[PDB]
Amino acid sequence: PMEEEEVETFAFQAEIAQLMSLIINTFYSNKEIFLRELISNSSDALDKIRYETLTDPSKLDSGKELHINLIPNKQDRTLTIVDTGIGMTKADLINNLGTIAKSGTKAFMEALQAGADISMIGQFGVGFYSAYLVAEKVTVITKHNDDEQYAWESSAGGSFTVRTDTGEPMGRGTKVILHLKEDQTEYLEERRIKEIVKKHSQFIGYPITLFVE
Ligand SMILES: CC(C)(C)c1cc(C(=O)N2Cc3ccccc3C2)ccc1O
Repeated sequence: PMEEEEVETFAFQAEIAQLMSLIINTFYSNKEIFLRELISNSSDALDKIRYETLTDPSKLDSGKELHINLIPNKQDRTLTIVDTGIGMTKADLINNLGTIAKSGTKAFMEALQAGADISMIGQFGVGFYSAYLVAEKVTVITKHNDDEQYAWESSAGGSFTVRTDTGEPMGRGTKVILHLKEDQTEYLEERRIKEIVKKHSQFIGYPITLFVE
């Protein structure tokens, strides 16, 4: 059929879109931490579910294994971070990713502009947007038990969409695909992903597997 997919277009919150341009349009040392961030949130995702999982273990009927996967892909020049923790509803996706104001955005913008490390990004409540330190597009496919599947996407530009996704079905958990920039192909090497995850994220208590090609 003429499949009728739903796509809702949105506007990043005024000061969130400032920030995104302050990341994409400014050289930063220590850019290798977009990963530690996107992995810390999966950890938090996987934590919530596990906590939910010890009163209702029907919450693992679509799911079961709490883990993380990194999937470097040299065909697409994409790096993908998949978990199978709690995931996000539409409100969750809309609110957490762009539409409503975050409390730390301003606090942080002043930090970087007076010489703070970009590693404080996680500290200031706005870790995700460090995806764009390295990523030119960024797609966050998610699924939650109460709700259905959804594909977030944004190339900045003040925009992000939230399409009700039909695509690879993924039980439960988020999937952050990154279309890396043409000088950010080092984060697609098997050696370098092992190197950063080692140095920056051995405090994660969920099996991190590398899908090496
Ligand atoms: C793209 C962001 C938001 C950054 C992200 C989110 C998740 C995820 O599934 N959640 C939902 C949830 C619920 C309670 C506590 C924490 C979280 C995070 C996973 C990965 C991921 O990158």
